Amino acid sequence: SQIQFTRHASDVLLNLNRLRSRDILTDVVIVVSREQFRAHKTVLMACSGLFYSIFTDQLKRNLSVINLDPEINPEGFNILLDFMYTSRLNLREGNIMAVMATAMYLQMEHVVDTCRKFIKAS
Amino acid sequence: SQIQFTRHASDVLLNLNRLRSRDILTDVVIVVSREQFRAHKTVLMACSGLFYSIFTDQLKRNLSVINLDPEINPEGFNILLDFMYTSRLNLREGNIMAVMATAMYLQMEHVVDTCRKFIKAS
Ligand SMILES: O=C(Cn1ccc2c(=O)[nH]c(N3CCC(Cc4ccccc4)CC3)nc21)Nc1ccncc1Cl
Ligand SMILES: O=C(Cn1ccc2c(=O)[nH]c(N3CCC(Cc4ccccc4)CC3)nc21)Nc1ccncc1Cl
Repeated sequence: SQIQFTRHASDVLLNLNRLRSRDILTDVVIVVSREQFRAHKTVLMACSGLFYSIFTDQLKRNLSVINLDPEINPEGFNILLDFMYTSRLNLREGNIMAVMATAMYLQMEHVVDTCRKFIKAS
Repeated sequence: SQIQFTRHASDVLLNLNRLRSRDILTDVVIVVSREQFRAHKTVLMACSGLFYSIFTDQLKRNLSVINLDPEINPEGFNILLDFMYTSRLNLREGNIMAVMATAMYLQMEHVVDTCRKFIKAS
């Protein structure tokens, strides 16, 4: 009973990543050792179980700075952060493990599973 | 060189609409005559030329209340607001005009064009 716009969701995600590229309405900085990454809490909740659980919590929802455990690999987080904003996963042999272990910490179950299927295909 | 996750963008949009259904991280109320609608500015910028232009403007970006012209049809705005959050357009013969004229006011060019193709198919 309703017309489906099959590329609207990808169009929207492209525009959210535009806004993040320009720092418009970003509302948190993620400290990953020496790196910082600004983002929209909503987009992070929408992609990670770690961030969903942190920010649904009234006690932590209005945080503007999140410090990840300094054991997180910054490249792995950047590749996953970009995945969140583009729906594209840069998996190389060269960083599969770092990405997997970072996607587990971030409670990104489907991405972790894709990494398991990635291993097999090696 | 990158694995494409073909439903990630739709999954994300579903979660943003969950958050809107629960009022998590909503940051504006849209007054349309007697109706109010809470939403995420980012999602509205990502879908409407009116809201993009209002909120990219540093002078208006931190508005928490937008009052639309009381000539806007509230049903038409609700159908378009829901489209923004689901990628589904409820076009009926019964409200095509109201939706079209509301999508023009909101600078939603593709939706307006779909309404023109909708007319033809009548
Ligand atoms: O789904 C995401 C974000 N995302 C994406 C993948 C993924 C993942 O693999 N795991 C989780 N978890 C957090 C909540 C989970 C189940 C749950 C659902 C509802 C209430 C309690 C628990 C378990 C772990 N989140 C994930 N966000 C989201 C979820 C629900 N409603 C709105 C949004 Cl925005
Ligand atoms: O595209 C949307 C939101 N959206 C969705 C459809 C649609 C539409 O049909 N028209 C406009 N207009 C606003 C800006 C337009 C061109 C422009 C682009 C860049 C700079 C100046 C002008 C003309 C009218 N927006 C639209 N948002 C968005 C756009 C760009 N970057 C980030 C985001 Cl979030």
